[PDB]
Amino acid sequence: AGILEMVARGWKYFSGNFYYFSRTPKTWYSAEQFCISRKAHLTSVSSESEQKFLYKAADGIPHWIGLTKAGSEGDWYWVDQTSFNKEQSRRFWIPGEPNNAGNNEHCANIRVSALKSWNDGPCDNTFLFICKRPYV
Amino acid sequence: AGILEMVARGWKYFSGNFYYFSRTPKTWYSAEQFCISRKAHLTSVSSESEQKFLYKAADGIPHWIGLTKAGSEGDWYWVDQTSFNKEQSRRFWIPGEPNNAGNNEHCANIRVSALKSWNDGPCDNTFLFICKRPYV
Amino acid sequence: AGILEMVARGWKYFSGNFYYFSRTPKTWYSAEQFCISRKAHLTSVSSESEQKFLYKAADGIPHWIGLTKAGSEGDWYWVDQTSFNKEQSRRFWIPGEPNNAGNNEHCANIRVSALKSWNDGPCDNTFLFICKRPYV
Ligand SMILES: OC[C@H]1O[C@@H](O)[C@H](O)[C@@H](O)[C@@H]1O
Ligand SMILES: OC[C@H]1O[C@@H](O)[C@H](O)[C@@H](O)[C@@H]1O
Ligand SMILES: OC[C@H]1O[C@@H](O)[C@H](O)[C@@H](O)[C@@H]1O
Ligand SMILES: [Ca+2]
Ligand SMILES: [Ca+2]
Ligand SMILES: [Ca+2]
Repeated sequence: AGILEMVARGWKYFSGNFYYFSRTPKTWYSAEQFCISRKAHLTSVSSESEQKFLYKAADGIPHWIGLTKAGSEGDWYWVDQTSFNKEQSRRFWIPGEPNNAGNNEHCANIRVSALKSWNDGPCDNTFLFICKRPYV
Repeated sequence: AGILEMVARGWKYFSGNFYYFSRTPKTWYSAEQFCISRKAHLTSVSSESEQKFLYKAADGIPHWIGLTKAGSEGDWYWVDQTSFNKEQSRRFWIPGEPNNAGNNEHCANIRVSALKSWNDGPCDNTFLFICKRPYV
Repeated sequence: AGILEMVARGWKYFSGNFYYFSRTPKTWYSAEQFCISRKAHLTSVSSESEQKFLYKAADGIPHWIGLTKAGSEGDWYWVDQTSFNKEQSRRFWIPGEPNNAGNNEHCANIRVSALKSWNDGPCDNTFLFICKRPYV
């Protein structure tokens, strides 16, 4: 269905995508499994515009997003398979991040309500999360 | 008011009805009293289409619906007074349900995010709940 | 942006204003600081119509509104700077209120889901809150 139908089912809408901001917290993988069941994936962030929408909408509560490493010693990528713009990302990480604390932080969340808000954390940490699916 | 006004007050909309998914948990009766104050009743489920909308929207959190027995030794009915389709219902109960545990389970909730998701429980159990009112 | 865009970002809409009903509780000042960051202020209540919308939408959970005293021994005013109609207000206070308990209740909240629902409380009490911003 369309914008009205999705918005009237609880989805947010912004720049050609719908977003589901979860009620309850999950691990990164359990979140992604839930998003898949809603025909979605944990959100990518493919513009500063989208970053601004998302950090504002997350209300200062940490939220898992769809950035994860390709294995525990791998490079970051978006689980929805859109291209990961490394250089753009420096504008979105909290100062000092990603810092791979304990060598065990392989997923990312929007930690605070700021443009510089991404932190890497243990994927088994439980947070609210953001699903994204395209407006088609 | 209309769809936009109801959606912009927090109501969901689907197939000619509005739905209010509660913030906080109540007993079955306290939920129904709240729904009445919002010109609604605890939701009926009168199609597989509606069941699908509701279990999806309930996000895997148990939610009271408007099915209750006519007294503690009575037959199931919908509190909004729409006809209860016994045979259709077998498609919506969790396997084993209704099981009338302790002979004291006289109200029903959508317990999980599946098509087979209804469980009978004690009406004094406190859960989130779903109000329904027609789009007129 | 317009009604659809605001509603699709979580804002409620009623009689020419948008409203943000918070996820988490804050002190009165921390709430107001958050509302300002969302181009809003803690809500004023400038009609019985608006009072009805707000108490209904607050779902029986106490919510901070934008009424505060001009200093701890001052008169009530709306932080968004709309005129405070003293005489109208008597229709909206809970019976007995405002009672300035402990001589330390200098902010107001909608405490219950009724037309007579405002209570003065300590501004350092933590409640959910309501931001308002005009539809322009
Ligand atoms: O909460 C303590 C935090 O320290 C930060 O600087 C790290 O980057 C986080 O991953 C860690 O959670
Ligand atoms: O949580 C224990 C549960 O056992 C189930 O099989 C019953 O049908 C429920 O009513 C009960 O709550
Ligand atoms: O909860 C106890 C309450 O007593 C009321 O009558 C006061 O007006 C409140 O400000 C106070 O919180
Ligand atoms: Ca980190
Ligand atoms: Ca049962
Ligand atoms: Ca008081």
